[PDB]
Formats: sequence, structure tokens, C-alpha cells
Amino acid sequence: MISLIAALAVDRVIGMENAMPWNLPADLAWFKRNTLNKPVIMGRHTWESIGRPLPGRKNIILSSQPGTDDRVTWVKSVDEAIAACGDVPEIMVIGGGRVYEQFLPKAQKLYLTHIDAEVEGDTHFPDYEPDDWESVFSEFHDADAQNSHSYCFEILERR
Ligand SMILES: NC(=O)c1ccc[n+]([C@@H]2O[C@H](COP(=O)([O-])OP(=O)(O)OC[C@H]3O[C@@H](n4cnc5c(N)ncnc54)[C@H](OP(=O)(O)O)[C@@H]3O)[C@@H](O)[C@H]2O)c1
Ligand SMILES: Nc1nc(=O)c2nc(CNc3ccc(C(=O)N[C@@H](CCC(=O)O)C(=O)O)cc3)cnc2[nH]1
Ligand SMILES: [Mn+2]
Ligand SMILES: [Mn+2]
Ligand SMILES: [Mn+2]
Repeated sequence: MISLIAALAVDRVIGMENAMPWNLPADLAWFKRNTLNKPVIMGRHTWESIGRPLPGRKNIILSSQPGTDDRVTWVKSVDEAIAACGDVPEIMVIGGGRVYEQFLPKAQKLYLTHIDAEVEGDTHFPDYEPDDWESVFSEFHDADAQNSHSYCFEILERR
């Protein structure tokens, strides 16, 4: 099974200038809990944005060019990325925009955080078709002293 995990600001913005400008510790904790002990697939730009391997996960990087770091696994196509995960119950696709586009048609589950924040961005999560997806979990949180925007965790499953 393939799942996508992402945090979206208003208008599906996910990034600006190869960064995420907000800081929501509760959402990073949600990301870690839902990805730990699973393989994670990311594109090269997202690898550079994170800047280090994510511990406790098999890190698989898509790039058309040879890898430059043997602490992670480098692959050259979507099918190779999936194969490199082996026989696991759930593969997590962690972006960015171009990678989400390619894996969305193959995904059974979306883990989305909706952040109540207006962000100028240059990268968006794909338009998906709402009729294709059932909401199976949602949890709203008001802003607090640690998290400066309200946010909603949602899990959707392909109908
Ligand atoms: N809010 C969130 O949840 C979230 C999550 C992830 C990322 N982001 C943000 O998203 C932005 C990065 O997204 P992006 O769309 O620019 O880039 P991306 O999807 O992270 O990376 C694209 C790169 O991945 C490689 N690639 C993708 N598909 C491939 C394929 N089928 N075969 C081979 N290589 C492939 C290519 O690398 P080469 O050029 O080396 O061939 C391509 O240039 C940043 O702003 C980041 O902060 C946000
Ligand atoms: N909901 C969500 N939020 C995100 O921030 C996110 N980020 C990415 C890609 N970028 C990043 C950037 C940093 C870290 C990171 O530092 N993660 C630590 C945090 C642990 C914690 O804060 O409790 C990790 O070990 O996962 C992960 C992904 C992909 N999907 C996402 N999905
Ligand atoms: Mn092929
Ligand atoms: Mn197999
Ligand atoms: Mn806000």
C-alpha cells in the first residue's frame, strides 16, 4: 500500500523557495509518528530541504542523476522506488510537489494536515478529486503557545 503524507497551507501551498516557512511542532510530531519504521520516498529537492537522513526510516530518494550520499538509497524511477521498499505493509511518500503528483494515482491513503495559514508559495499539493476519497479520521486543534496556527489532521482513504 502507498500512502502520501503532507502539510498544506491555504490554497494547497506546501513550499516556498525549497523550504517550509512555518513551524508547527505538533505537525512534525504527527509526521514522525506516522512515518517511523516505514520506508519514506522523497524527491531530490525535498532531500535537500530536509538536509539529513530521517532516523528510524529507510530513506529512498528519487533522482535522475547518480546519488551523492550512501546513507540513503537512490533510485531513478517510480517503479524502482517502490521495489526498493521491499515487502512492507505501507510505503510513505513524503513529497515534494512533483513526487506527490506521480504517486497520487497509486495511493490508497492520504495523511493531510490542513494549516490555517496564508503562505506565498511556489509548490502546491496536487489537485485531487474529492469524490475519490473518504475521510476516516479528522482532529482539529486550535493554536497554542507552541503552534501558532490552528490545524486539522485528516486521514483519507480511496473509496
Ligand atoms: N508541506 C509538505 O508537506 C511538504 C512535503 C515535502 C516537500 N515540501 C516542499 O516541497 C518543495 C519541493 O518540491 P518539488 O516539487 O520542488 O520537488 P520534489 O518533488 O521534492 O523533487 C523533484 C526532483 O525529484 C526527482 N524526481 C522526481 N520524480 C522522479 C522520477 N520519476 N524519476 C527520477 N527522478 C525523479 C528529480 O530530481 P533530479 O532533478 O535530480 O532528476 C526532480 O527534480 C520544497 O519547498 C519542500 O519544502 C513540502
Ligand atoms: N504533516 C507533514 N508535515 C511536515 O512537516 C511534512 N514535511 C515533509 C517534508 N519535510 C520535512 C522536514 C522536516 C522533518 C523533520 O525534521 N522530521 C523529524 C521531526 C520529529 C519531531 O519533530 O517530533 C522526524 O524525525 O520526522 C520531516 C520532514 C513531508 N511531509 C510532511 N507532512
Ligand atoms: Mn521503468
Ligand atoms: Mn514483493
Ligand atoms: Mn493562521
